[PDB]
Amino acid sequence: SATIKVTDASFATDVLSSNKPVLVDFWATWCGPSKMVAPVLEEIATERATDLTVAKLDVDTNPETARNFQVVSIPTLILFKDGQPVKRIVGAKGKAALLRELSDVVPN
Ligand SMILES: *C1=CC(=O)C=C[C@]1(O)c1nc2ccccc2s1
Repeated sequence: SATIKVTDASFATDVLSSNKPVLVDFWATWCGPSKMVAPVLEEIATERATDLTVAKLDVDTNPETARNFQVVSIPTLILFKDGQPVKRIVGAKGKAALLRELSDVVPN
């Protein structure tokens, strides 16, 4: 997987301080509908690798990070730019739709 896995511990280096925008997928190990977005994210990570990084955070095992960023529904996607959560996406989408939301902030 072109996507990366992040934790509470790794979040600051992996996501926050990244000079490249990161799309973070807040998901649950025990939620099946929350895993539906994974393949699409995988396609995106490979296809748009120069423009964007894709990260996956398991809210089940990293509760504080999920709470700090105020994730209320799963799956949730938050785009991080220069350390800030600049974009929040709820309701799982198709690829074209997801890419359209992201284009406002990401080139290509
Ligand atoms: C709720 C209950 C469940 O059994 C699986 C995970 C969940 O948190 C979610 N359910 C849905 C259903 C539709 C879309 C998204 C989610 S998350």
